[PDB]
Amino acid sequence: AQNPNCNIMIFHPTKEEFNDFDKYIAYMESQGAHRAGLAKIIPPKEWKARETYDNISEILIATPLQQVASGRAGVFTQYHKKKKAMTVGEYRHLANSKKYQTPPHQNFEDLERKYWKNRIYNSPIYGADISGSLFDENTKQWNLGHLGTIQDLLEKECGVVIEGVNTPYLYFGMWKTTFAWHTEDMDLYSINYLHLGEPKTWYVVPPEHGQRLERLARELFPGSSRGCGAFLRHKVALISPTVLKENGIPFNRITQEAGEFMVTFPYGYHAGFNHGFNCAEAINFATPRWIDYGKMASQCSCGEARVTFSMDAFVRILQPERYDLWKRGQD
Ligand SMILES: O=C(O)CNC(=O)C(=O)O
Ligand SMILES: [Mg+2]
Ligand code: NI
Ligand SMILES: [Zn+2]
Repeated sequence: AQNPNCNIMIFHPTKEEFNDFDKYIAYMESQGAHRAGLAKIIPPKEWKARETYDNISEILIATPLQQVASGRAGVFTQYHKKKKAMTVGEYRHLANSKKYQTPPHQNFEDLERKYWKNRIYNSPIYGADISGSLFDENTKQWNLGHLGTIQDLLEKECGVVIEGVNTPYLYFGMWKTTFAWHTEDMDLYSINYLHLGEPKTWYVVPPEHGQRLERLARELFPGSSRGCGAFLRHKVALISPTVLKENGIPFNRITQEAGEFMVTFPYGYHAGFNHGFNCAEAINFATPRWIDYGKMASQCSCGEARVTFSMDAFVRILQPERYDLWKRGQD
């Protein structure tokens, strides 16, 4: 068995290997990358996502979100308070202000220590889930707006034609912006490209150990767990590496820098934080190996998780018994 300790693997494809996306994901899995739940892909030196980032300031962040925390430093929830619209140029100036900017630090480990000590005492503002793309249309390799769609994969594997579309999303971050513990909708893959700016630190639990994280979460968030049998779908709960280690939960960590891709694998729980002003692009995708995970994915039916149009069909075809209850949650 490849990668039996479930370590995060880092890949350096050549320009020739970067042509065929599906083939390279299958290669990484042949080497055991999915056992970690997360992999890093450094593009070949010949590749670029676009020519420059000099002209992005007029993108609108229609609904910036202030991430307000409750709890203790290592075990907290966050809620998202909606703020007034602002452009990317306005948000960058905000991120760089004395109130929000990254503090002085020695290295990524010192910054990580400062994040976990102090996150709860601040409320950073995140531009999230903004439909769009920063890949140039002429970038042919690993262009996250030109991937094969999940609806087409389900049709190729299972023969059933379904409605829905699959497009990328942009994220604009600042120091302390936080992504809560979660798996993807329908336990899909994700791919994330850090276009510019400061790094993103990730934490991940191997898929084979995901139920250990769920059991700890039910212990640490006992009201939330009574409210919903899949409350991590709400994307609000944070648990620090120190708390995970104290409770014996297997996990790994890695820092993504500008110009790098990360892939999350089906049922790989992940969480993390931004180091300073940055912009990322991400999208979900599927492979044949995903289908069995889609069929088994938990679902929130309490009403909180509320998701895209295209998840309807995935539930309807892969999880017909759950469909009626899940759809009541959506309506
Ligand atoms: O970058 C972020 O805020 C969150 N992204 C992801 O969870 C992802 O790519 O799966
Ligand atoms: Mg612009
Ligand atoms: Ni994710
Ligand atoms: Zn719920």
